[PDB]
Amino acid sequence: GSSGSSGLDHITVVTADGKVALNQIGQISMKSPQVILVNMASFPECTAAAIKAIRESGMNLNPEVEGTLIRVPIPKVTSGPSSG
Repeated sequence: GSSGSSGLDHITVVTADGKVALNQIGQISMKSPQVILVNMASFPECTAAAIKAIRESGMNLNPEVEGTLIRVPIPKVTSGPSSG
């Protein structure tokens, strides 16, 4: 959870009957140089939810999930064919 780092801390996760930021149901903590960790020890039941948001965040990313620590690997520079 840092200023201008990864569009997740702002992302929202759909909960039971409510909405919240990814930096609410879990704690964002950058582990690797391109992997965002999200501890859901506070919401191990809303783990999937988070993962969803990510996927449902106009981001064709593949979020991981380990026990209660979600992993979000960062892609490489230049996304597919870009030139317009």
